[PDB]
Amino acid sequence: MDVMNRLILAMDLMNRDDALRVTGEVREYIDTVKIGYPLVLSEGMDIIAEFRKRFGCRIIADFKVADIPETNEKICRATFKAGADAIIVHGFPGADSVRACLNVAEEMGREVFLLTEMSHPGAEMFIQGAADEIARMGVDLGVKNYVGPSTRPERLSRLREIIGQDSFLISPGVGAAGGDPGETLRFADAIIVGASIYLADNPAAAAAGIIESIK
Amino acid sequence: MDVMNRLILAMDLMNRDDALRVTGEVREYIDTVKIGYPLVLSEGMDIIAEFRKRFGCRIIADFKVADIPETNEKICRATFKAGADAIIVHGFPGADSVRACLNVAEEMGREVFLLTEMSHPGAEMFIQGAADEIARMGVDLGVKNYVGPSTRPERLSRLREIIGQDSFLISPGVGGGDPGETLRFADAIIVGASIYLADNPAAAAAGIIESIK
Ligand SMILES: O=c1cc(O)n([C@@H]2O[C@H](COP(=O)(O)O)[C@@H](O)[C@H]2O)c(=O)[nH]1
Ligand SMILES: O=c1cc(O)n([C@@H]2O[C@H](COP(=O)(O)O)[C@@H](O)[C@H]2O)c(=O)[nH]1
Repeated sequence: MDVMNRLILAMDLMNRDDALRVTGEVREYIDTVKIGYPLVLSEGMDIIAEFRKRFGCRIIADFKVADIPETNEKICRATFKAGADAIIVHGFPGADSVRACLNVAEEMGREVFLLTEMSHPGAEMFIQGAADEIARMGVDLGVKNYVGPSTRPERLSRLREIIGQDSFLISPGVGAAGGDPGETLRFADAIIVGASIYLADNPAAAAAGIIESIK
Repeated sequence: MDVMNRLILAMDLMNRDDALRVTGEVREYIDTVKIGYPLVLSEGMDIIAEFRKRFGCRIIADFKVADIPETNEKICRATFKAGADAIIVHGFPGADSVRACLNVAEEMGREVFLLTEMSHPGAEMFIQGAADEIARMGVDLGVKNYVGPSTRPERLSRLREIIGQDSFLISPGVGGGDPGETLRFADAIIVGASIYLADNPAAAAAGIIESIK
């Protein structure tokens, strides 16, 4: 995927009018938008096609798919039919669950991103300990796209080592309570930024500032 | 939670007309319906209030919530605002992620179910090893409702030991797990396709209910 400015917008506003306005304002800097359940459950799956048409952006559906294989397939298919370019899926439910999502993505000409490790404090309890193994499972399954935490660069470096240089890696948890934009981009292909942009008084300026900091 | 006949319908059909037809056909047996992303993503979140209105049933939103705290908070608010009586949340992402859902539920007067172990084969890779710790985490958080797999009776028994007798436990994967034995440990069983794909859902439900007593 070709992510403009290596910066992905996490559009987690839950009001259509506000989500549209903010996303529109930063289209000059960002052409790849991560849409998750807060927006989708508030405004409907139609919002994905609307965003694509209105802003001419790529959409990553951040649905953290985490069910049994048959249910996973149903979610993935519905999500791709709704126009998503890619979908983010959890690895902790096991290889069969992940394989199911890969089935559907292959069948429909779309992409799966595998979430191997998370950025919040609770990730220390069970996810961190499984992270290397989940990433290796991804490699064994032929996964090419990954999501991993910027909150700790040493962990992010280890992930990149597991998945190789050819794999695509995107990373959330950027900022004060997270990692540094520049440092993260030593290992990740793109960073994901949400509230710092969408709650900013001037979202366009917030985005420009982040891109400046990583010139 | 009072589940009629200890039997929860997993309404995973993706067509509103068919979902409504089948649910109507078994309402005389089942008053508690699990609605997941397949139906909600196809037909929209409004389907939850429509089910509760049309059937006078309780709805468990099976969204397997598995994000960071701030995102889980948003998902739970939207879900409860849509009328869900309960939401199912993953424990694997850790305590703060679960706490977020619990706090929202408690603020809104709704319920959280903690999913501790899953029923499918891949569950053995990562989740099974963490399942008892996840249940113990839930217990300390004050979780009172749990989900665990009918396909592994020994695991289900241990989960019941951990959560204690006062906690509420529901269990899918029946087919597969046996209804009667599962109910030695679970308060209710969850059943999907063997009811909703049947020639006669009512009889299918009636049969299951019969095999229990
Ligand atoms: O480990 C992870 C995985 C995520 O998807 N995310 C997601 O990335 C986004 C981050 O947004 P924010 O920059 O406002 O923290 C949110 O949509 C969140 O759900 C995350 O923060 N950490
Ligand atoms: O471990 C689990 C957790 C679940 O929620 N489920 C859910 O329970 C339901 C089971 O449906 P079925 O009886 O047709 O197998 C599905 O909605 C599925 O997503 C499961 O099967 N195993």
